[PDB]
Formats: sequence, structure tokens, C-alpha cells
Amino acid sequence: DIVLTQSHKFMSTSVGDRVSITCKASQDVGTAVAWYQQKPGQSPKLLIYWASTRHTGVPDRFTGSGSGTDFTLTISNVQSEDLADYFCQQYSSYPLTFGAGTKLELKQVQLQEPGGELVRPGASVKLSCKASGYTFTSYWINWVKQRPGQGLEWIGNIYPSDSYTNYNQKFKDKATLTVDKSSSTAYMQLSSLTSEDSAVYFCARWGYWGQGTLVTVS
Ligand SMILES: CC1(C)S[C@@H]2[C@H](NC(=O)[C@H](N)c3ccccc3)C(=O)N2[C@H]1C(=O)O
Repeated sequence: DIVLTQSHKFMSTSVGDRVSITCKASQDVGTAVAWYQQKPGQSPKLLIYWASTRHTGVPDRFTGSGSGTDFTLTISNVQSEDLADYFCQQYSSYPLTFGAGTKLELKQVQLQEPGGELVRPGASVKLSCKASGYTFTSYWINWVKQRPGQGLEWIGNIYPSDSYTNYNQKFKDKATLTVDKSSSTAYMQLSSLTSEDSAVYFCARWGYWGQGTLVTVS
């Protein structure tokens, strides 16, 4: 698997400074790399893709670069609203992997963001991911696990059109992906839950991450 080593877990900066967050792929990943911004209680917002193309709406402050192995995300004049988590994504080959992330800081009320469920150990859970506003069958749906202080993990994806699926070997026996064309809803069923399965589970379309769902196993 391709490991993406992100240069610092924590980065201190100040409003007005220039910042550089880097990711080093352990194998060549071409220019298939994306950078995301994630604020607490929110979901990743795509900033750069194909390593250097700025996504629509993202302010010039952000710039991406690199090809093959060393990727960089630079913010020319850091602003307050920029203080967040940033992580890189590699989509050159399976399993898709992510850099453990970088928290950009200097040195708010949050309620049910996201909502979720508390289930029992050894039990099973089936998470939903309703889609709206676009042709469900035309875009892969990915599922990602996020624990609080660790790096994002990609579970697998599925093409709703024919339900073709890819699994990160690590989740092969824990997750099973399905979709329901009739209600444009993708699902993920986790089996034999342990405290290790407690996390926020996101489903994502290229450029649109869901709000996620908190699965607590107690
Ligand atoms: C080669 C691919 C992996 S890239 C594309 C889409 N990838 C995304 O939606 C997006 N980058 C994404 C968001 C969140 C987590 C992981 C990935 C996806 O899955 N498709 C595959 C395909 O077309 O063969």
C-alpha cells in the first residue's frame, strides 16, 4: 500500500504568514493527488486535485504542486478561516490512502456534528448514505473511517450503476458495501463491532463528502 507521510502533525503559524504542508508518497503516484481542508464538526472540502488544479471556489491563497512522490500545498497569506486540518489524498492505485493530516493553528459551539448511533460490541450496524441532486449511478461512492486523533482510512468504494466494489484489504471482513438504486442510497454494514470500530464514517463522491455518522461501540 502507498503510505503518504505528511510532514507535521501540528503546525503553528500566524495570520499573514506563508505555510507549506507536504506529503511524500512511498511510491510514485503521478499527479493523482488531492488536498482537503477539514474544520471541526465539518467534513473535508476539496482544495486541489490532480496535484495542482485548484478546485472551483477555492481562494488563490491555496496552491498545489509536485509530481510523482513529493507533494506540496502552500497558503501564501494565511487567514483565520484557514486555521484548520489539511490532508492529502492519493488516488493513483488501490487502496486509496491519505496522509495522517496536519493541524494548522496559532500555537466554537458544536452539537451533534455529525449525529450517529451507539451500538453494542459484537453487534452489527448498517450505515446509510442517501444521495440527491445528481445521477446516483454515475459516480463511485467511497467510505472513509475517521477517528479523532488519527489518519483517515479508506474502507472501499462501489460504483452504484453495477455495484462493482473495491475493498481495502484491512476492512475486507468487517465492511460490506451495497447500494439501492431505487432510493439513491448507498449502505455500509459493519459486522462484529469492537471498540475499535467507534468512529465517524463518511461516504464520498468526488468533490462532495457526506456529513458522516458517529458510530459508538460501548
Ligand atoms: C480511481 C478512483 C479511485 S478516483 C474516483 C472517485 N474518487 C473520489 O470520489 C474521490 N477522489 C474520493 C473522495 C473521498 C475518498 C476517496 C476518494 C472514485 O472512487 N473513483 C475511482 C475511479 O473512477 O476508478
